[PDB]
Amino acid sequence: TGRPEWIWLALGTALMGLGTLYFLVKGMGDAKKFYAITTLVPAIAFTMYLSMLLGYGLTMVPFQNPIYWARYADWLFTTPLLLLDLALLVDADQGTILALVGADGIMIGTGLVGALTKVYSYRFVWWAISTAAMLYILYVLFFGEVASTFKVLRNVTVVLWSAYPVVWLIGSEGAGIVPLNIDTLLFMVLDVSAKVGFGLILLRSRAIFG
Amino acid sequence: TGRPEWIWLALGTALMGLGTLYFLVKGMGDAKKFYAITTLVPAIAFTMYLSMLLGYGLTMVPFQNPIYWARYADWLFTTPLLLLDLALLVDADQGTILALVGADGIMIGTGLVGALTKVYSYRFVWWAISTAAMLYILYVLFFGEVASTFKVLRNVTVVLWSAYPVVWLIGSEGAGIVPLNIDTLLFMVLDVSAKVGFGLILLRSRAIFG
Amino acid sequence: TGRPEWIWLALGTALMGLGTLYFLVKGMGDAKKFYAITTLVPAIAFTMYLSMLLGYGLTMVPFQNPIYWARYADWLFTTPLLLLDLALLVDADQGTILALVGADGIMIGTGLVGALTKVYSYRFVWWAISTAAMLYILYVLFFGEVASTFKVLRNVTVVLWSAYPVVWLIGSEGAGIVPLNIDTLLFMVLDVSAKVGFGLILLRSRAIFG
Ligand SMILES: *C/C=C(C)/C=C/C=C(C)/C=C/C1=C(C)CCCC1(C)C
Ligand SMILES: *C/C=C(C)/C=C/C=C(C)/C=C/C1=C(C)CCCC1(C)C
Ligand SMILES: *C/C=C(C)/C=C/C=C(C)/C=C/C1=C(C)CCCC1(C)C
Repeated sequence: TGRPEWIWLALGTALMGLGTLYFLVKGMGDAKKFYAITTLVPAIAFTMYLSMLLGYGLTMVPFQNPIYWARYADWLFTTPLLLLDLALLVDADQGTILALVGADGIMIGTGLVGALTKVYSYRFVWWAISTAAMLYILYVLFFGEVASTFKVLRNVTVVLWSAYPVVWLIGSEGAGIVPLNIDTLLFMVLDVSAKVGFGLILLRSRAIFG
Repeated sequence: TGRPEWIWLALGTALMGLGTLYFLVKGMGDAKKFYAITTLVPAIAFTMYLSMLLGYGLTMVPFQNPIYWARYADWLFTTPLLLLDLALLVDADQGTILALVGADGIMIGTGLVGALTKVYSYRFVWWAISTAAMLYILYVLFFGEVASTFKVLRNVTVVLWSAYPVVWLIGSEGAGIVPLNIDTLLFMVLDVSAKVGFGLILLRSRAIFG
Repeated sequence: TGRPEWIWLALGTALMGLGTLYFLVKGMGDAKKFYAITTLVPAIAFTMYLSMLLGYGLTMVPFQNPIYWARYADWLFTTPLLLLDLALLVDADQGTILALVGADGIMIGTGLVGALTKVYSYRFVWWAISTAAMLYILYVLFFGEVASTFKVLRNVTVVLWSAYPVVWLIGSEGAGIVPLNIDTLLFMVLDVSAKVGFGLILLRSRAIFG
């Protein structure tokens, strides 16, 4: 298309598409639970990447800046599902799952608001609050066979989720240090790893079984 | 009102209104669970039909085409609740419920996107993806007293849910073969049967009891 | 800011901010569950109050009337969480929780629609329907150590939730008897009490423990 970042968006679409199908066929045939959640994640990401590529999930924000809003719609559902996998994995109580999913909702809802805000400076305010929520989620993940995989995914989550605020911050969504074309690439590479990459470790693992 | 399809919208409102109340009084007095879910469904449909009739749930989409977006808001909640009844009925695991509700969310979210897309051809793309999700839900319903009712509702679901993609496809939302006035009528007749019609079979049945 | 009601919005922000933190530190360290839900509530309210104050959660509605839509986004999540605390407290079945949360969703969704409607008279129609849903929730709360606290919070809920329809009705959202500046103050005072005020009674109580 007429947009440089189309190929990354096309790439995200295919890669997320391929993973859903792969996860879909592997799942035939707790494990069920883990397959259910883990397949939904790239499946949802797949529709939002397609929406971004076709231009539906793109809007213009004055502060006129092109903002792909559709990833927040993605992240609103797929990140709590990712937390649930982890939660599942270690039999998290309902208190902690609730806490996590709530902070997650706050993390993404405020990121969206930051994304769509029309006063430049206020954007970072929302960035920080959202970061605070991320840091709480990461904190819960750390302080409160299976315990081996969990440590893996937890490390993966930490390294991958901590990259998003940075990319948004320096990217076209934030201070505009790095152009849209490049922050779209970074998000795609994070997203494929955080979801497809995350999925294979979990799903290729016997930790998911009773 | 100045719109031909007002009477179908008025009709949906009343019929969905009447059912909520009927379900509401019958429910006094697992069964509770089945009454809770089953009454919410026309209750929600009732507010969205009212919203369409008063014109709040109507918008214009260039590709300028009048689109009733409010039914997606309806379907986003009422179709997963319908799946839950079924799930309930056969003690579905949490894996399968999750799978179903996720594909359902994808089914409606993509339908909405198709509904609001401004490139004609892309609309059908979203139609197909949404159809794919429907076909997966229908597949789960089939392959994985009470077992008698369930077969009934399952047949009902299959016959009624399979009609929606067709009406959207040939209707004013899709190729525009059939005018808005008529696709509004078809959706109303499907909606009343899928919810009120569905509700009576389930609720007049002893399968709902322990 | 240039808006009279900024100070109430600033006040809501701080007070809701302070409560989240307070609840956050107290929670370290069923109880977990009660802390999880109860801290999320002002935490969410905190972001929406901030959004209103910075102007993101404010819009203009013709019928041109300034409408703070962001509180519905707040109430959509925080009021069902408040109901859940109560539900928790008395071991409500899943049927009743579902019923309550569904009517709650209807209560707020219709209030929002009323809030955004462009035909003056229709607004009250949506007001009434939303009120009907409130009255059903209040009805469930009444007709179907711990039983002592519960009665307290239930009384509190009843007195505080019943005030919202009145303020909306006479306020700038409704008939415009009382100016925006004043209905913003009333909502803030209700919100802080319904959430922070509600939280302390519950959280300072041993009813939350096994
Ligand atoms: C499947 C997609 C994933 C795992 C996305 C995760 C995204 C985040 C951890 C988001 C973080 C952000 C902040 C904490 C600050 C504001 C910018 C965000 C929303 C990118
Ligand atoms: C209470 C309302 C019900 C049962 C509605 C169900 C609607 C569907 C099964 C929707 C299907 C659609 C597709 C699968 C393709 C795109 C068009 C839709 C959204 C009508
Ligand atoms: C944390 C905020 C709370 C407890 C808000 C509760 C708000 C309501 C009980 C809302 C009620 C309303 C009606 C029943 C009629 C229409 C106007 C509303 C939405 C304010």
